[PDB]
Amino acid sequence: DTTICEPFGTTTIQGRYVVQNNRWGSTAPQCVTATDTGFRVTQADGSAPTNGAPKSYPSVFNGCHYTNCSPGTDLPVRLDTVSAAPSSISYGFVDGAVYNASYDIWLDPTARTDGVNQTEIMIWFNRVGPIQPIGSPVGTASVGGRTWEVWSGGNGSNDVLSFVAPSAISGWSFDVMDFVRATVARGLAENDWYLTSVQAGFEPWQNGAGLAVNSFSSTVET
Amino acid sequence: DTTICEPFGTTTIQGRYVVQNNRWGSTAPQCVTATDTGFRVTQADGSAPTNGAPKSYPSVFNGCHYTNCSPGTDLPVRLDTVSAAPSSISYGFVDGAVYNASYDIWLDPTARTDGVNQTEIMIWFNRVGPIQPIGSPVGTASVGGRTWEVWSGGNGSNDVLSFVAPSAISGWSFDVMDFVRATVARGLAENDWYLTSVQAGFEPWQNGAGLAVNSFSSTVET
Repeated sequence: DTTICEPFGTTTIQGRYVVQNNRWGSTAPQCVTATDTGFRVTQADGSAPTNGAPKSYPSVFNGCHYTNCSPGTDLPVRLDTVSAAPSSISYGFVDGAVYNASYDIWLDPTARTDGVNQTEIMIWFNRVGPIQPIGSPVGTASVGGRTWEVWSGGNGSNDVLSFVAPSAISGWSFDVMDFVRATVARGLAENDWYLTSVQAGFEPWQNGAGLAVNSFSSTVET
Repeated sequence: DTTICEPFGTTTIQGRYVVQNNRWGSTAPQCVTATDTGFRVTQADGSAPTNGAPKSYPSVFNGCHYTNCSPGTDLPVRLDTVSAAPSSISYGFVDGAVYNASYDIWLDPTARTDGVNQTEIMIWFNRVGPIQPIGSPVGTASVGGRTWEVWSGGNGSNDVLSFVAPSAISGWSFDVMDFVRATVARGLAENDWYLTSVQAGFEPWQNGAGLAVNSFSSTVET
């Protein structure tokens, strides 16, 4: 295991994914501990107002996030060359934090390895507390066999389309291209765009220690 | 509950799906009992050689199968009008039968309510015994977040593309359009074809009593 408390510290797991503390929105201590198959939040002090941004987005990812590219990633990859982009996750939840458990999937018109990507897809697997996605609710959508409430809006530097689960999903295996297709269908990407990263972790607003990504996988079939 | 032993007997469940005994390939008694959410095989005598056709395909379906259309089905529906075709299943398996647990998804160029449909997609959720799909193995494919061995061939009256699970899947929720897209990608359908039925059940070669479809759902989002 590797513990990271530096706000912008990262490490690699399984020779392929990057674990990032990513404590961009808080000044109180936060640490993650990378394990063989994922990571756990081992400290997450402080509270951010629930009507604003979260404290951070501790997470694990395949792909390129602001110059940081996981070892041997196939991303960024052009979407029309992808037959499938399967991803799986096992989340560990705890009862005394205000947070969401979410994937952040980034798409762009260029093979972006750095800088803000054009469109962000968010998949909320769990939500505890009076928090809500960026933008406003636009109705439901069936993606991957499950029903989601969809939100769309612009978070500042870019567009964000969120798919929110009705109740907690602690583990799932799915094709990231299903959500990409739903995004293309809403006019926020095109088929010849690039998938630049697939990330999963938590956005905590209050506490967060104990939350974990027990396992994660993300590949691309071309 | 409703018991059906007539070879070609059917009934409806939940006001929307058809349960069919469909004992087309055996002369020995076979009965199914339709329940509130699915059906069970309650008798399935006889054995068919494992290098040939199975005895039958007792199953539940949404759509139109040889003139028999489930109550209020949205099928046949044109594929380019479908945003999603979610389906879910809970299978009950037993240890002394030779069989597969499979979905049969039929596609055609016309809004077919009767007669042989052009292309059949088979999804094998479980396989017990020395049986194999129609045709020959053509490699693997990731569909819906899971990995499948794919087979293709022509069964007599039409083309068949099968996706076989590596080990038993007792319950899953998925989008039938993911498999349709993989079929379109292999040249066995086109995007403006029709989805004419989504069926799930078992193909038994030896015994089969005790096998069940505990629950099934199949809808189309347009």
